[PDB]
Amino acid sequence: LSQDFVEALKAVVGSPHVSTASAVREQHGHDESMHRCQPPDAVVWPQNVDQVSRVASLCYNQGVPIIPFGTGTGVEGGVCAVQGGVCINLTHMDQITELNTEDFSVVVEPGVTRKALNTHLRDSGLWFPVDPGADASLCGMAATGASGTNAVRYGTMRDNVINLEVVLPDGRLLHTAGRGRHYRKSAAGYNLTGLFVGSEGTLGIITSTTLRLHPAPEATVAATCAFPSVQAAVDSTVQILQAAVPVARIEFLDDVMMDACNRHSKLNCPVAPTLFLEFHGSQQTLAEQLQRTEAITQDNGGSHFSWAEKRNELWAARHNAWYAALALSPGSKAYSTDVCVPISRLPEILVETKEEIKASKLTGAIVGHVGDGNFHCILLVDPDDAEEQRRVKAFAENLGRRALALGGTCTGEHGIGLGKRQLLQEEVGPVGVETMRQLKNTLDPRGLMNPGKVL
Ligand SMILES: Cc1cc2nc3c(=O)[nH]c(=O)nc-3n(C[C@H](O)[C@H](O)[C@H](O)COP(=O)(O)OP(=O)(O)OC[C@H]3O[C@@H](n4cnc5c(N)ncnc54)[C@H](O)[C@@H]3O)c2cc1C
Ligand SMILES: [Mn+2]
Repeated sequence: LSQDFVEALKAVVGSPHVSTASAVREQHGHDESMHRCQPPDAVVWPQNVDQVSRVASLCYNQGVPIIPFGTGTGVEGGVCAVQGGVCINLTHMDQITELNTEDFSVVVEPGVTRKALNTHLRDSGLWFPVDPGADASLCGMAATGASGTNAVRYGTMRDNVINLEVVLPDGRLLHTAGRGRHYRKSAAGYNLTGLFVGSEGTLGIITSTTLRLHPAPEATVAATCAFPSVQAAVDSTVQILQAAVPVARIEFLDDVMMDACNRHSKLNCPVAPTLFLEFHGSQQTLAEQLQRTEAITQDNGGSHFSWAEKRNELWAARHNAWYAALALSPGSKAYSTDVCVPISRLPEILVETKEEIKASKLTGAIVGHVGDGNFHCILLVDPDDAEEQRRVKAFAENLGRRALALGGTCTGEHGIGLGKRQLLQEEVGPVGVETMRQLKNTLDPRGLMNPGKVL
Protein backbone atom coordinates (compact mmCIF):
# COMPACT_ATOMS: atom_id res chain seq x y z
CA LEU A 1 0.00 0.00 0.00
CA SER A 2 1.70 3.20 -1.25
CA GLN A 3 2.56 6.23 0.86
CA ASP A 4 0.65 8.53 -1.50
CA PHE A 5 -2.46 6.40 -0.95
CA VAL A 6 -2.07 6.48 2.84
CA GLU A 7 -1.70 10.26 2.79
CA ALA A 8 -4.86 10.49 0.67
CA LEU A 9 -6.72 8.41 3.27
CA LYS A 10 -5.42 10.70 6.03
CA ALA A 11 -6.57 13.74 4.07
CA VAL A 12 -10.16 12.42 4.26
CA VAL A 13 -10.49 11.19 7.85
CA GLY A 14 -7.59 12.83 9.68
CA SER A 15 -4.21 11.42 10.63
CA PRO A 16 -5.39 9.90 13.98
CA HIS A 17 -8.02 7.87 12.11
CA VAL A 18 -5.70 5.97 9.72
CA SER A 19 -3.36 3.22 10.90
CA THR A 20 -0.86 1.00 9.09
CA ALA A 21 0.63 -0.36 12.34
CA SER A 22 0.93 -4.16 12.38
CA ALA A 23 -0.72 -4.63 15.77
CA VAL A 24 -3.68 -2.44 14.84
CA ARG A 25 -4.15 -4.27 11.55
CA GLU A 26 -3.92 -7.68 13.24
CA GLN A 27 -6.60 -6.61 15.74
CA HIS A 28 -8.88 -5.97 12.75
CA GLY A 29 -7.84 -9.05 10.75
CA HIS A 30 -10.13 -11.56 12.42
CA ASP A 31 -13.50 -11.94 14.06
CA GLU A 32 -14.58 -14.48 16.66
CA SER A 33 -14.35 -17.36 14.12
CA MET A 34 -11.53 -19.87 13.72
CA HIS A 35 -10.69 -18.32 10.31
CA ARG A 36 -7.18 -16.85 10.10
CA CYS A 37 -5.99 -14.57 7.16
CA GLN A 38 -3.27 -11.97 6.62
CA PRO A 39 -4.37 -8.64 8.23
CA PRO A 40 -5.73 -5.66 6.26
CA ASP A 41 -3.12 -3.26 4.89
CA ALA A 42 -4.63 -0.35 6.82
CA VAL A 43 -7.47 0.44 9.21
CA VAL A 44 -9.49 3.64 8.71
CA TRP A 45 -12.13 5.20 11.01
CA PRO A 46 -14.39 7.55 9.04
CA GLN A 47 -16.12 10.15 11.21
CA ASN A 48 -19.23 10.83 9.09
CA VAL A 49 -20.94 9.53 5.96
CA ASP A 50 -19.20 12.01 3.63
CA GLN A 51 -15.90 10.53 4.82
CA VAL A 52 -17.17 6.98 4.28
CA SER A 53 -18.10 7.90 0.71
CA ARG A 54 -14.73 9.54 0.05
CA VAL A 55 -12.78 6.62 1.53
CA ALA A 56 -14.79 4.14 -0.56
CA SER A 57 -14.27 6.18 -3.74
CA LEU A 58 -10.53 6.48 -3.07
CA CYS A 59 -10.15 2.72 -2.55
CA TYR A 60 -12.46 1.70 -5.36
CA ASN A 61 -10.81 3.83 -8.04
CA GLN A 62 -7.33 2.74 -6.91
CA GLY A 63 -8.15 -0.96 -7.01
CA VAL A 64 -7.83 -1.41 -3.23
CA PRO A 65 -10.23 -3.84 -1.48
CA ILE A 66 -12.63 -2.49 1.13
CA ILE A 67 -13.55 -4.51 4.23
CA PRO A 68 -16.37 -3.03 6.33
CA PHE A 69 -15.81 -3.65 10.03
CA GLY A 70 -18.38 -3.21 12.79
CA THR A 71 -17.71 -4.83 16.14
CA GLY A 72 -15.83 -7.85 14.77
CA THR A 73 -18.12 -10.42 16.45
CA GLY A 74 -18.98 -12.34 13.28
CA VAL A 75 -18.30 -16.06 13.16
CA GLU A 76 -17.66 -16.72 9.45
CA GLY A 77 -14.54 -14.68 8.73
CA GLY A 78 -16.39 -11.77 7.19
CA VAL A 79 -13.75 -9.22 8.19
CA CYS A 80 -10.77 -11.42 7.26
CA ALA A 81 -8.71 -9.55 4.67
CA VAL A 82 -8.12 -12.45 2.28
CA GLN A 83 -6.92 -9.98 -0.40
CA GLY A 84 -5.53 -7.27 1.88
CA GLY A 85 -6.88 -3.76 1.47
CA VAL A 86 -8.45 -1.15 3.72
CA CYS A 87 -10.49 -2.20 6.76
CA ILE A 88 -13.11 0.51 7.42
CA ASN A 89 -14.00 0.51 11.11
CA LEU A 90 -17.37 2.24 11.25
CA THR A 91 -17.89 2.52 14.99
CA HIS A 92 -17.01 6.18 15.55
CA MET A 93 -20.32 6.96 13.82
CA ASP A 94 -22.23 6.07 16.98
CA GLN A 95 -25.33 8.29 17.11
CA ILE A 96 -29.00 7.37 17.50
CA THR A 97 -31.31 9.66 15.51
CA GLU A 98 -34.88 10.07 14.32
CA LEU A 99 -36.28 8.28 17.35
CA ASN A 100 -39.98 8.11 16.44
CA THR A 101 -41.60 6.34 19.37
CA GLU A 102 -45.13 7.09 18.07
CA ASP A 103 -44.22 5.28 14.81
CA PHE A 104 -42.19 2.51 16.50
CA SER A 105 -38.97 3.37 14.65
CA VAL A 106 -35.43 4.68 15.14
CA VAL A 107 -32.31 5.30 13.03
CA VAL A 108 -28.90 4.09 14.26
CA GLU A 109 -25.31 4.55 13.05
CA PRO A 110 -22.85 1.62 13.02
CA GLY A 111 -21.31 2.35 16.45
CA VAL A 112 -24.68 1.78 18.17
CA THR A 113 -25.00 -1.66 19.75
CA ARG A 114 -28.29 -3.26 20.80
CA LYS A 115 -27.25 -2.65 24.44
CA ALA A 116 -26.73 1.04 23.72
CA LEU A 117 -30.05 1.33 21.90
CA ASN A 118 -32.11 -0.40 24.58
CA THR A 119 -30.40 1.66 27.30
CA HIS A 120 -31.42 4.75 25.34
CA LEU A 121 -34.99 3.38 25.19
CA ARG A 122 -35.75 2.53 28.83
CA ASP A 123 -38.71 4.57 30.18
CA SER A 124 -39.98 4.74 26.57
CA GLY A 125 -41.95 1.51 26.81
CA LEU A 126 -40.23 0.34 23.62
CA TRP A 127 -37.34 -2.00 22.92
CA PHE A 128 -35.42 -3.55 20.06
CA PRO A 129 -35.72 -7.36 20.23
CA VAL A 130 -33.21 -9.00 17.88
CA ASP A 131 -30.61 -10.33 20.31
CA PRO A 132 -27.38 -11.98 19.18
CA GLY A 133 -25.42 -13.07 22.23
CA ALA A 134 -22.61 -10.63 21.44
CA ASP A 135 -22.69 -6.85 21.94
CA ALA A 136 -22.78 -6.32 18.21
CA SER A 137 -23.16 -3.29 15.97
CA LEU A 138 -26.79 -3.02 14.83
CA CYS A 139 -25.62 -2.10 11.33
CA GLY A 140 -23.37 -5.17 11.39
CA MET A 141 -26.42 -7.17 12.40
CA ALA A 142 -28.26 -5.78 9.36
CA ALA A 143 -25.24 -6.69 7.20
CA THR A 144 -25.21 -10.30 8.39
CA GLY A 145 -28.98 -10.85 8.47
CA ALA A 146 -28.75 -11.65 12.17
CA SER A 147 -31.38 -13.18 14.41
CA GLY A 148 -31.43 -14.34 18.02
CA THR A 149 -33.46 -15.90 20.82
CA ASN A 150 -36.31 -13.37 20.47
CA ALA A 151 -36.73 -13.91 16.71
CA VAL A 152 -39.29 -16.74 17.03
CA ARG A 153 -41.77 -14.09 18.24
CA TYR A 154 -40.39 -10.69 17.20
CA GLY A 155 -38.64 -11.49 13.90
CA THR A 156 -35.14 -11.41 12.47
CA MET A 157 -33.18 -8.41 11.20
CA ARG A 158 -34.89 -8.94 7.83
CA ASP A 159 -38.24 -8.52 9.57
CA ASN A 160 -37.16 -5.48 11.57
CA VAL A 161 -35.05 -3.42 9.12
CA ILE A 162 -37.27 -0.79 7.47
CA ASN A 163 -34.61 1.25 5.65
CA LEU A 164 -30.83 1.31 5.13
CA GLU A 165 -28.37 4.07 4.32
CA VAL A 166 -25.66 2.50 2.17
CA VAL A 167 -22.45 3.89 0.72
CA LEU A 168 -22.09 1.93 -2.52
CA PRO A 169 -18.63 0.68 -3.56
CA ASP A 170 -17.82 3.68 -5.74
CA GLY A 171 -18.96 6.17 -3.05
CA ARG A 172 -22.56 6.92 -4.09
CA LEU A 173 -25.08 7.26 -1.25
CA LEU A 174 -28.21 5.08 -1.42
CA HIS A 175 -31.18 5.20 0.92
CA THR A 176 -32.66 1.84 0.06
CA ALA A 177 -36.28 2.83 0.76
CA GLY A 178 -35.77 6.57 0.25
CA ARG A 179 -34.16 9.22 2.45
CA GLY A 180 -35.95 9.57 5.77
CA ARG A 181 -38.70 7.10 4.92
CA HIS A 182 -40.24 4.73 7.43
CA TYR A 183 -43.51 2.84 7.07
CA ARG A 184 -45.14 -0.52 7.72
CA LYS A 185 -45.33 -1.82 4.13
CA SER A 186 -44.64 -0.79 0.56
CA ALA A 187 -45.01 -2.08 -2.99
CA ALA A 188 -43.12 0.87 -4.48
CA GLY A 189 -40.63 -0.44 -7.03
CA TYR A 190 -38.23 -3.25 -6.18
CA ASN A 191 -37.50 -3.75 -2.51
CA LEU A 192 -33.87 -2.69 -2.21
CA THR A 193 -33.73 -2.91 1.59
CA GLY A 194 -34.01 -6.70 1.58
CA LEU A 195 -31.13 -7.02 -0.89
CA PHE A 196 -28.69 -5.29 1.45
CA VAL A 197 -29.80 -7.11 4.61
CA GLY A 198 -27.54 -10.16 4.74
CA SER A 199 -25.09 -8.83 2.15
CA GLU A 200 -22.15 -9.07 4.62
CA GLY A 201 -20.34 -6.01 3.31
CA THR A 202 -20.07 -7.34 -0.25
CA LEU A 203 -22.56 -4.90 -1.81
CA GLY A 204 -21.82 -1.66 0.04
CA ILE A 205 -21.27 -0.08 3.46
CA ILE A 206 -24.27 0.32 5.77
CA THR A 207 -23.90 3.70 7.45
CA SER A 208 -27.31 3.78 9.11
CA THR A 209 -30.17 1.37 9.75
CA THR A 210 -33.83 2.27 10.32
CA LEU A 211 -35.18 -0.25 12.83
CA ARG A 212 -38.64 -1.38 13.88
CA LEU A 213 -39.17 -0.99 17.62
CA HIS A 214 -41.60 -3.08 19.66
CA PRO A 215 -43.71 -2.46 22.76
CA ALA A 216 -42.26 -3.85 25.95
CA PRO A 217 -44.24 -6.89 27.13
CA GLU A 218 -46.87 -6.32 29.81
CA ALA A 219 -45.47 -9.19 31.87
CA THR A 220 -42.66 -11.72 31.44
CA VAL A 221 -42.11 -15.25 32.77
CA ALA A 222 -39.02 -17.35 32.08
CA ALA A 223 -38.39 -20.98 32.89
CA THR A 224 -36.17 -23.94 32.17
CA CYS A 225 -37.41 -27.46 31.46
CA ALA A 226 -35.25 -30.59 31.59
CA PHE A 227 -35.93 -33.57 29.33
CA PRO A 228 -34.91 -37.24 29.27
CA SER A 229 -33.57 -37.00 25.72
CA VAL A 230 -32.84 -34.70 22.80
CA GLN A 231 -35.75 -36.32 20.95
CA ALA A 232 -38.13 -35.39 23.77
CA ALA A 233 -37.00 -31.76 23.91
CA VAL A 234 -37.19 -31.22 20.16
CA ASP A 235 -40.54 -33.02 19.78
CA SER A 236 -41.86 -30.71 22.51
CA THR A 237 -40.56 -27.74 20.52
CA VAL A 238 -42.18 -28.88 17.27
CA GLN A 239 -45.47 -29.53 19.05
CA ILE A 240 -45.40 -26.13 20.82
CA LEU A 241 -44.98 -24.45 17.42
CA GLN A 242 -47.66 -26.57 15.76
CA ALA A 243 -50.04 -25.68 18.62
CA ALA A 244 -49.36 -22.00 17.74
CA VAL A 245 -48.33 -21.03 21.28
CA PRO A 246 -46.81 -17.52 20.81
CA VAL A 247 -43.73 -18.24 22.94
CA ALA A 248 -41.30 -15.34 23.19
CA ARG A 249 -38.17 -17.50 23.48
CA ILE A 250 -37.61 -21.23 23.05
CA GLU A 251 -33.92 -22.18 23.18
CA PHE A 252 -32.45 -25.68 23.16
CA LEU A 253 -29.29 -26.76 24.98
CA ASP A 254 -28.09 -30.33 24.90
CA ASP A 255 -26.59 -31.85 28.03
CA VAL A 256 -23.06 -30.86 26.95
CA MET A 257 -24.15 -27.24 26.39
CA MET A 258 -26.04 -27.20 29.69
CA ASP A 259 -23.02 -28.43 31.62
CA ALA A 260 -20.75 -25.91 29.88
CA CYS A 261 -23.14 -23.04 30.69
CA ASN A 262 -23.37 -24.27 34.29
CA ARG A 263 -19.58 -24.20 34.59
CA HIS A 264 -19.20 -20.83 32.86
CA SER A 265 -22.06 -18.87 34.44
CA LYS A 266 -22.61 -20.55 37.83
CA LEU A 267 -26.05 -21.72 36.80
CA ASN A 268 -27.05 -24.98 38.46
CA CYS A 269 -29.56 -26.48 36.05
CA PRO A 270 -29.85 -30.27 35.88
CA VAL A 271 -27.40 -31.56 33.26
CA ALA A 272 -29.88 -32.72 30.62
CA PRO A 273 -31.25 -31.62 27.25
CA THR A 274 -33.05 -28.46 28.27
CA LEU A 275 -35.39 -25.83 26.93
CA PHE A 276 -35.01 -22.24 28.10
CA LEU A 277 -38.44 -20.68 27.70
CA GLU A 278 -39.86 -17.18 27.97
CA PHE A 279 -43.46 -16.02 27.72
CA HIS A 280 -44.85 -12.51 27.15
CA GLY A 281 -48.35 -11.25 27.78
CA SER A 282 -50.86 -10.21 30.38
CA GLN A 283 -51.44 -12.39 33.43
CA GLN A 284 -54.45 -13.96 31.71
CA THR A 285 -52.60 -14.72 28.47
CA LEU A 286 -49.48 -15.85 30.35
CA ALA A 287 -51.43 -18.40 32.40
CA GLU A 288 -53.06 -19.71 29.22
CA GLN A 289 -49.75 -20.02 27.37
CA LEU A 290 -48.07 -21.68 30.35
CA GLN A 291 -50.61 -24.43 30.86
CA ARG A 292 -50.81 -25.32 27.16
CA THR A 293 -47.00 -25.34 26.95
CA GLU A 294 -46.59 -27.32 30.18
CA ALA A 295 -49.13 -29.85 28.88
CA ILE A 296 -47.00 -30.44 25.78
CA THR A 297 -43.67 -30.64 27.59
CA GLN A 298 -45.20 -33.05 30.13
CA ASP A 299 -46.36 -35.27 27.22
CA ASN A 300 -42.68 -35.62 26.30
CA GLY A 301 -41.31 -36.16 29.80
CA GLY A 302 -40.37 -32.57 30.56
CA SER A 303 -39.77 -31.56 34.15
CA HIS A 304 -42.03 -29.17 35.99
CA PHE A 305 -40.90 -25.71 34.92
CA SER A 306 -38.01 -24.29 36.96
CA TRP A 307 -39.17 -20.68 37.10
CA ALA A 308 -36.04 -9.59 37.45
CA GLU A 309 -32.59 -10.71 38.43
CA LYS A 310 -32.67 -14.46 37.81
CA ARG A 311 -33.96 -14.32 34.22
CA ASN A 312 -31.23 -11.80 33.44
CA GLU A 313 -28.71 -14.40 34.64
CA LEU A 314 -30.53 -17.10 32.66
CA TRP A 315 -30.37 -15.28 29.32
CA ALA A 316 -26.88 -13.89 29.96
CA ALA A 317 -25.69 -17.49 30.35
CA ARG A 318 -27.49 -18.38 27.10
CA HIS A 319 -26.02 -15.36 25.31
CA ASN A 320 -22.55 -16.46 26.45
CA ALA A 321 -22.96 -20.09 25.35
CA TRP A 322 -20.32 -19.50 22.67
CA TYR A 323 -17.77 -18.64 25.36
CA ALA A 324 -19.03 -21.39 27.67
CA ALA A 325 -18.31 -23.89 24.89
CA LEU A 326 -14.82 -22.45 24.28
CA ALA A 327 -14.12 -22.73 28.03
CA LEU A 328 -14.48 -26.52 27.76
CA SER A 329 -11.02 -26.61 26.13
CA PRO A 330 -8.95 -23.49 26.90
CA GLY A 331 -6.78 -22.38 24.01
CA SER A 332 -9.13 -23.75 21.37
CA LYS A 333 -11.13 -21.81 18.80
CA ALA A 334 -14.62 -22.68 17.64
CA TYR A 335 -16.67 -23.14 14.48
CA SER A 336 -20.47 -23.04 14.59
CA THR A 337 -22.92 -24.66 12.24
CA ASP A 338 -26.19 -22.87 11.65
CA VAL A 339 -28.58 -24.99 9.59
CA CYS A 340 -32.29 -24.18 9.49
CA VAL A 341 -34.73 -26.86 8.31
CA PRO A 342 -38.52 -27.24 7.95
CA ILE A 343 -39.63 -27.60 11.54
CA SER A 344 -41.05 -31.10 11.14
CA ARG A 345 -37.54 -32.30 10.15
CA LEU A 346 -35.83 -30.68 13.15
CA PRO A 347 -36.13 -33.78 15.40
CA GLU A 348 -34.43 -36.00 12.81
CA ILE A 349 -31.46 -33.73 12.17
CA LEU A 350 -30.87 -32.69 15.80
CA VAL A 351 -31.00 -36.28 17.03
CA GLU A 352 -28.74 -37.33 14.15
CA THR A 353 -26.33 -34.49 14.98
CA LYS A 354 -26.23 -35.61 18.61
CA GLU A 355 -25.50 -39.20 17.55
CA GLU A 356 -22.81 -38.05 15.13
CA ILE A 357 -21.11 -35.86 17.75
CA LYS A 358 -21.04 -38.84 20.13
CA ALA A 359 -19.62 -41.21 17.50
CA SER A 360 -16.78 -38.77 16.71
CA LYS A 361 -13.65 -37.61 18.53
CA LEU A 362 -14.79 -33.99 18.32
CA THR A 363 -16.00 -31.85 21.20
CA GLY A 364 -19.30 -30.27 20.25
CA ALA A 365 -22.00 -28.47 22.17
CA ILE A 366 -25.52 -28.04 20.76
CA VAL A 367 -27.55 -24.87 21.31
CA GLY A 368 -29.98 -22.64 19.55
CA HIS A 369 -33.11 -21.15 18.11
CA VAL A 370 -35.20 -24.27 17.63
CA GLY A 371 -38.39 -22.19 17.48
CA ASP A 372 -37.11 -21.20 14.01
CA GLY A 373 -36.11 -24.74 13.07
CA ASN A 374 -32.51 -23.57 13.59
CA PHE A 375 -29.65 -24.76 15.79
CA HIS A 376 -25.90 -24.43 16.27
CA CYS A 377 -23.32 -27.20 16.66
CA ILE A 378 -20.40 -25.40 18.29
CA LEU A 379 -17.31 -27.46 17.40
CA LEU A 380 -14.02 -26.85 19.19
CA VAL A 381 -10.73 -26.80 17.26
CA ASP A 382 -7.15 -26.78 18.49
CA PRO A 383 -5.54 -23.94 16.48
CA ASP A 384 -2.41 -26.07 15.93
CA ASP A 385 -4.06 -29.48 15.27
CA ALA A 386 -4.50 -29.57 11.49
CA GLU A 387 -6.10 -33.02 11.61
CA GLU A 388 -8.84 -31.86 13.99
CA GLN A 389 -9.56 -28.70 12.01
CA ARG A 390 -9.92 -30.85 8.88
CA ARG A 391 -12.34 -33.13 10.70
CA VAL A 392 -14.44 -30.24 12.08
CA LYS A 393 -14.82 -28.68 8.67
CA ALA A 394 -15.82 -32.08 7.24
CA PHE A 395 -18.35 -32.49 10.08
CA ALA A 396 -19.78 -29.01 9.40
CA GLU A 397 -20.16 -29.65 5.68
CA ASN A 398 -21.80 -33.05 6.19
CA LEU A 399 -24.29 -31.42 8.57
CA GLY A 400 -24.91 -28.60 6.10
CA ARG A 401 -25.52 -31.05 3.28
CA ARG A 402 -27.92 -33.08 5.44
CA ALA A 403 -29.91 -29.89 6.07
CA LEU A 404 -29.96 -29.14 2.34
CA ALA A 405 -31.22 -32.69 1.71
CA LEU A 406 -34.13 -31.91 4.07
CA GLY A 407 -35.15 -28.79 2.12
CA GLY A 408 -33.46 -26.36 4.51
CA THR A 409 -30.71 -23.76 4.41
CA CYS A 410 -27.06 -23.93 5.42
CA THR A 411 -27.30 -20.77 7.55
CA GLY A 412 -30.25 -19.36 9.46
CA GLU A 413 -28.51 -16.19 10.70
CA HIS A 414 -24.67 -16.21 10.83
CA GLY A 415 -24.08 -15.86 7.10
CA ILE A 416 -21.70 -17.40 4.58
CA GLY A 417 -18.44 -15.44 4.93
CA LEU A 418 -15.53 -17.73 4.14
CA GLY A 419 -16.99 -20.95 5.54
CA LYS A 420 -20.15 -21.81 3.62
CA ARG A 421 -19.46 -20.67 0.03
CA GLN A 422 -19.60 -24.19 -1.39
CA LEU A 423 -22.77 -25.02 0.55
CA LEU A 424 -24.39 -21.86 -0.85
CA GLN A 425 -23.64 -22.98 -4.41
CA GLU A 426 -25.36 -26.30 -3.67
CA GLU A 427 -28.27 -24.58 -1.90
CA VAL A 428 -29.35 -22.25 -4.73
CA GLY A 429 -27.90 -23.95 -7.81
CA PRO A 430 -26.35 -22.52 -10.96
CA VAL A 431 -29.08 -20.00 -11.81
CA GLY A 432 -29.27 -18.83 -8.20
CA VAL A 433 -25.50 -18.38 -8.09
CA GLU A 434 -25.32 -16.51 -11.40
CA THR A 435 -28.20 -14.24 -10.37
CA MET A 436 -26.56 -13.39 -7.06
CA ARG A 437 -23.29 -12.76 -8.89
CA GLN A 438 -24.95 -10.49 -11.43
CA LEU A 439 -26.32 -8.45 -8.52
CA LYS A 440 -22.83 -8.31 -6.96
CA ASN A 441 -21.32 -7.25 -10.28
CA THR A 442 -23.71 -4.39 -10.94
CA LEU A 443 -23.15 -2.90 -7.48
CA ASP A 444 -19.40 -3.76 -7.26
CA PRO A 445 -18.08 -4.01 -10.84
CA ARG A 446 -14.43 -4.15 -9.79
CA GLY A 447 -15.03 -6.82 -7.12
CA LEU A 448 -13.39 -4.72 -4.38
CA MET A 449 -16.30 -4.80 -1.89
CA ASN A 450 -15.08 -7.36 0.68
CA PRO A 451 -13.68 -9.84 -1.87
CA GLY A 452 -13.66 -13.57 -1.29
CA LYS A 453 -16.84 -13.62 0.82
CA VAL A 454 -20.26 -15.19 0.14
CA LEU A 455 -19.75 -15.82 -3.59
C1 LIG B 1 -20.95 -14.88 21.65
C2 LIG B 1 -21.56 -14.60 20.30
C3 LIG B 1 -22.92 -14.83 20.11
C4 LIG B 1 -23.52 -14.59 18.87
N1 LIG B 1 -24.87 -14.81 18.74
C5 LIG B 1 -25.43 -14.58 17.56
C6 LIG B 1 -26.84 -14.84 17.41
O1 LIG B 1 -27.59 -15.29 18.27
N2 LIG B 1 -27.34 -14.53 16.14
C7 LIG B 1 -26.59 -14.07 15.08
O2 LIG B 1 -27.19 -13.85 14.00
N3 LIG B 1 -25.26 -13.85 15.23
C8 LIG B 1 -24.71 -14.09 16.41
N4 LIG B 1 -23.36 -13.85 16.58
C9 LIG B 1 -22.57 -13.42 15.40
C10 LIG B 1 -22.38 -11.92 15.28
O3 LIG B 1 -22.55 -11.29 16.54
C11 LIG B 1 -23.42 -11.36 14.31
O4 LIG B 1 -23.20 -12.01 13.06
C12 LIG B 1 -23.33 -9.84 14.15
O5 LIG B 1 -24.42 -9.42 13.32
C13 LIG B 1 -22.02 -9.37 13.57
O6 LIG B 1 -21.93 -7.94 13.69
P1 LIG B 1 -20.53 -7.23 13.76
O7 LIG B 1 -20.61 -5.72 13.54
O8 LIG B 1 -19.80 -7.64 15.06
O9 LIG B 1 -19.82 -7.94 12.52
P2 LIG B 1 -18.35 -7.94 11.93
O10 LIG B 1 -17.66 -9.20 12.31
O11 LIG B 1 -17.72 -6.62 12.19
O12 LIG B 1 -18.72 -8.05 10.39
C14 LIG B 1 -19.52 -9.15 9.92
C15 LIG B 1 -19.69 -9.07 8.42
O13 LIG B 1 -20.57 -7.97 8.11
C16 LIG B 1 -19.85 -6.96 7.40
N5 LIG B 1 -20.22 -5.68 7.98
C17 LIG B 1 -20.12 -5.27 9.28
N6 LIG B 1 -20.60 -4.08 9.50
C18 LIG B 1 -21.03 -3.65 8.26
C19 LIG B 1 -21.63 -2.46 7.81
N7 LIG B 1 -21.92 -1.43 8.60
N8 LIG B 1 -21.92 -2.37 6.49
C20 LIG B 1 -21.65 -3.40 5.69
N9 LIG B 1 -21.09 -4.58 6.00
C21 LIG B 1 -20.81 -4.63 7.31
C22 LIG B 1 -18.37 -7.30 7.50
O14 LIG B 1 -17.69 -6.82 6.34
C23 LIG B 1 -18.41 -8.82 7.62
O15 LIG B 1 -18.47 -9.46 6.35
C24 LIG B 1 -22.73 -14.11 17.82
C25 LIG B 1 -21.37 -13.89 18.01
C26 LIG B 1 -20.77 -14.14 19.24
C27 LIG B 1 -19.29 -13.89 19.42
MN1 LIG C 1 -27.54 -17.84 17.39
